[PDB]
Amino acid sequence: MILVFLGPPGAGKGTQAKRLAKEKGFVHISTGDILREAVQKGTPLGKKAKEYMERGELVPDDLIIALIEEVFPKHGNVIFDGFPRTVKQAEALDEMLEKKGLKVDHVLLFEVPDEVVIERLSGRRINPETGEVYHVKYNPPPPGVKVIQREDDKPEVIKKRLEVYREQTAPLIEYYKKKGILRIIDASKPVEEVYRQVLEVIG
Ligand SMILES: Nc1ncnc2c1ncn2[C@@H]1O[C@H](COP(=O)(O)OP(=O)(O)O)[C@@H](O)[C@H]1O
Ligand SMILES: Nc1ncnc2c1ncn2[C@@H]1O[C@H](COP(=O)(O)OP(=O)(O)O)[C@@H](O)[C@H]1O
Repeated sequence: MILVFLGPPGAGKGTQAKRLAKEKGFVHISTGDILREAVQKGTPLGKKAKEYMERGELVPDDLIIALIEEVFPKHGNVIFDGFPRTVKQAEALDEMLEKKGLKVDHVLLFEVPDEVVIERLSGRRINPETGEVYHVKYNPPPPGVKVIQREDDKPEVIKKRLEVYREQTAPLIEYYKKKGILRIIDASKPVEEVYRQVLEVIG
């Protein structure tokens, strides 16, 4: 089974994907997480991707498509989390899959209003050395665990990221909907309620 998680930044896609991957046996492919590892390591990909990410822009399609080709699991269930982000990426993903006799089975759209988005991203905190994700209000970090606020989670960059999402990524909603595999999630609910919804659509 192959799932795509789609939705605005801050919708809770990474949170749900980690939980679903651990509980139900999916390989979790986070382009954000893989890109951030590339950046800390200073690989050619990391060095190039870094400037787009800082400005809240999407990293060029060709880099992302090559990345997915490089990391795509040979067997097993997969959650693509934050990929595809563009129509070209979605077309490339369908093409890779077809040559493997595979296909995207469900696309889950994590619907949440912009105001909720802004609140979630503004309050997002990360353990920089483990990657674990927190929220200063909805899931606070215990005292004496060091957390940072990601630089792209600043108000100006959030604004840009949301604009980018609506322009380039939102068209994927209609792209997948016309394949008949789109399922809607109310991602504005608390974590446990969102997770219940996730299990429902894929069951
Ligand atoms: N259902 C939820 N309700 C409230 N806060 C959430 C929920 N899901 C995630 N969060 C918090 O919101 C922020 C964004 O979550 P994340 O999973 O990083 O979103 P995405 O991967 O879609 O960008 C994080 O700080 C996370 O702890
Ligand atoms: N599939 C992708 N295509 C292009 N850029 C990507 C992709 N995935 C991640 N990125 C880059 O990584 C940044 C952060 O990614 P991600 O961890 O998915 O952030 P968030 O979960 O907050 O949206 C994006 O703003 C973008 O610059």
